[PDB]
Amino acid sequence: DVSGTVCLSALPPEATDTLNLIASDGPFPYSQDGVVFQNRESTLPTQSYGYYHEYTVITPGARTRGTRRIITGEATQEDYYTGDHYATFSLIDQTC
Repeated sequence: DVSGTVCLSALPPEATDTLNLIASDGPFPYSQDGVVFQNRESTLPTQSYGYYHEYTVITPGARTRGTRRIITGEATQEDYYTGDHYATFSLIDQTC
């Protein structure tokens, strides 16, 4: 299940950075960035393998990738933000 929508401006500034890197198709800071997201738990809508990809949303001070990510969907303007390590997701609205 998706936890509604959220304006880009209401997410950490790093979320905006990640989306800009995605728009330029990288380069990305972490190797895991750009790999396929399997949606193994079916938290997001059911789609074929490869429809989703995951990208890191840097957490200030973290030595690791942290718990924040943006999952892209192949559809136009389809992006999901998770701040709790894939537990919940919110559709990102880049228009606000």
